Amino acid sequence: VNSFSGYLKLTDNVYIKNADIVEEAKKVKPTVVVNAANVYLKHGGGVAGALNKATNNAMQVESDDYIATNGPLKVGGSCVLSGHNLAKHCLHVVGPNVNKGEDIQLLKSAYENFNQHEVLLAPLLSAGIFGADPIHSLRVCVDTVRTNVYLAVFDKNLYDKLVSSFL
Ligand SMILES: C[C@H](CCN1CCOC1=O)Nc1ncnc2[nH]cc(Br)c12
Ligand SMILES: [Cl-]
Repeated sequence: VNSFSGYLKLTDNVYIKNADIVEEAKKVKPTVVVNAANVYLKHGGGVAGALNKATNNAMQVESDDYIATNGPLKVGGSCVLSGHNLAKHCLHVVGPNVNKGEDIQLLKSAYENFNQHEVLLAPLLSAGIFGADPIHSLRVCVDTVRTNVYLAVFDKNLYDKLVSSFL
């Protein structure tokens, strides 16, 4: 039993809730919160901008040091950094940005990173300002992640659309 409350159980291991991931993280303090990152860990907007703002820019400061040492991530890749005041750890995962023409097949590779963690609070990768189809992102998540994933979706109309169309 875990502290996640109010989720709709989609499958044996995937759960969904209409909520801001930032608020879910503040309430639950999960072991792992997933950030919808880009390769440079420039947390300007979307989930990343919101998570970083909630850390008072500490996430960005840590991320800039990470990039200075290690260089950019790969599309489809990830790194584990601090969760600051939101979680124990933040798993920064880079889903393809469709608006930049990045290969959508890399979305499966992105979700594979979740399998390295037994339980995660996560957003829909490549959705929102990343430009991909959110129904597709949820499908890839369910068909790729085998560990226990709690998906927080902020937009209510999207959440309703995701539930009503789920197979
Ligand atoms: C990944 C999705 C994208 C779809 N969108 C756009 C606005 O609401 C949505 O659900 N974004 C989020 N998901 C969960 N919590 C969030 N907090 C802040 C945002 Br952005 C966010
Ligand atoms: Cl977004």
